[PDB]
Amino acid sequence: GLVGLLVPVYDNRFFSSMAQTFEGQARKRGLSPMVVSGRRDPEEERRTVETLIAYSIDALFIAGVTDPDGVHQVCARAALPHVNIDLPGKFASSVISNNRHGAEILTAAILAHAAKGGSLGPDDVILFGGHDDHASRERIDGFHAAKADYFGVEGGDDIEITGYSPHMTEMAFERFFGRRGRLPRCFFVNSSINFEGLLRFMGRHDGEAFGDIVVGCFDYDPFASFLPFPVYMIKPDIAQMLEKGFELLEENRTEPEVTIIEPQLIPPRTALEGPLDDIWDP
Amino acid sequence: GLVGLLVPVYDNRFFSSMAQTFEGQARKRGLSPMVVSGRRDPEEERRTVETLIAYSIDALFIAGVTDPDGVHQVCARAALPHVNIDLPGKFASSVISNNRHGAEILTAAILAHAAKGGSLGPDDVILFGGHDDHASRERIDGFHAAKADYFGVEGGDDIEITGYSPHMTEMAFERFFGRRGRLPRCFFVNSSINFEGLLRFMGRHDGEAFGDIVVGCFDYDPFASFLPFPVYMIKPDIAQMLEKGFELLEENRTEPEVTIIEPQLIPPRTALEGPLDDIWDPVAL
Ligand SMILES: OC[C@@]1(O)OC[C@@H](O)[C@@H](O)[C@H]1O
Ligand SMILES: OC[C@@]1(O)OC[C@@H](O)[C@@H](O)[C@H]1O
Repeated sequence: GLVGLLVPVYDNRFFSSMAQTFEGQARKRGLSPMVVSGRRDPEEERRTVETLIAYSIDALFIAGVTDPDGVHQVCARAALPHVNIDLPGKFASSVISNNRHGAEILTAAILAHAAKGGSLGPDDVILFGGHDDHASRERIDGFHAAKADYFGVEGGDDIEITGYSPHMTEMAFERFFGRRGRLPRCFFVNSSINFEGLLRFMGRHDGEAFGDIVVGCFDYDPFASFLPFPVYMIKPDIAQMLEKGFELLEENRTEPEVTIIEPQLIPPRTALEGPLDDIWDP
Repeated sequence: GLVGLLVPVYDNRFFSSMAQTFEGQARKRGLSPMVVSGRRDPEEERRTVETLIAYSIDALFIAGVTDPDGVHQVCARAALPHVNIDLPGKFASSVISNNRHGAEILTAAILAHAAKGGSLGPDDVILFGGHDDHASRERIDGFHAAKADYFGVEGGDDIEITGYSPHMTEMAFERFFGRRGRLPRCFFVNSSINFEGLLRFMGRHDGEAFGDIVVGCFDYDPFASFLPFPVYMIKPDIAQMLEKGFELLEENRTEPEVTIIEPQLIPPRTALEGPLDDIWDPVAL
């Protein structure tokens, strides 16, 4: 009963939390859980799945792959049950978080917090992110939706196109800080990995107070929650996503179904109880 | 060429970065890397490897397991190449960090930083953590060595014994906050997993002043580095540990050898490059 979870990286705070949740859920099913990395490379993702098929894994969870179709064909040729997690696929059923709604409540929350510091203008509210993923594009849509309702206007240049990688995000923060002289008063970071780019930027500018900023991040991390600026985070319901990923694998419907799970807004300085219960007891 | 890394949990920041480093090195070796968790339970650790053996895994990295010897006996029956990482085992080769020395330099750094705010007394310097773990005992020893050298005295009553668990650590900070009315000016947190307990404690006491603190944590995380209070972190050279872990897998020498890798002290507000390079550049399909 070997079941595999395919993730882009182990180092990611969201995917690392998913792997912990996945292992426990698989353990309760009596399955044996293994995690493999696709390294966000379609060829690597295909080779990794082929290796898992060669080693006779029973089921695969496909989480955050850049190419869902190529992975599906490999699983289909091997007749290996697979469900998409987090990022949708057309051929197989997908369980994903409600990125648009999560971004909307996140943007509304950081807008309300920043406004307590002083009235805002649309040029004050910026998103660092990208169009490469359905989740990322959905996040910009929720972000624009909350801004449009708040300001009553839309269509400003509020998107700083940054790559999921922190280095491109760091350069964006460096570039923005260069013309404006400050960080935006209210800004949205697309991912926890993007958030690392902000820290790289901040480390380069020791001696800057960065006191006027309010930040909203997709993905949750207790350490990021307690950062010296107020940080609002969206925590996806990974457990429900995996629970639906399971049971969807049991079920034989050929028709692909996309199931959307509502995320939860996390206020600043919140340290939540984690998936590891009594694992770290002596 | 399936090569496995066995970790206690996926969620831990040290083990998650280790899995990232392990994935890259294994890929360069032309191996196929996969990670499994032992949940710090000896029976599940052994049962997990037994299953990997049944599926004919080629090599295994044993990282932070509660029962290194029992895992070794399981590997030995299958003649499966294995090296212990981070936590030593007597029967198989181990690559471990220099926990005692890293703890010593960590304590010296936070002592120096805390002292710059005001003279210290030995009761101001506390450690939250400690475990039957070899790393934990070595860390407590390095902590005591640095305190004794600084103060010129020892036998202070400065170790708050907690499991790795955040909840027990949170209770430890809570009890300390009850007696003192504040957090200690200088304290050492054994693990990044313990560190969550400190955040849980702070979250429980919103609007309450904890006092001015300097914190040293073993293990490194960029977010934890940038916490509003100064956090000094020890970063183990995970890349070297795994490189030494490989090739130790290649060698057929029966004799167990423990290789000690020096960790690096990280000052507050430091963001590293990490083990992920180019992975997050856009694919555009
Ligand atoms: O940090 C995790 C992340 O960047 O991964 C890629 C996206 O699918 C989404 O899960 C996002 O949260
Ligand atoms: O979180 C990692 C850690 O705290 O766990 C206990 C030890 O294995 C040691 O590696 C230490 O780094």
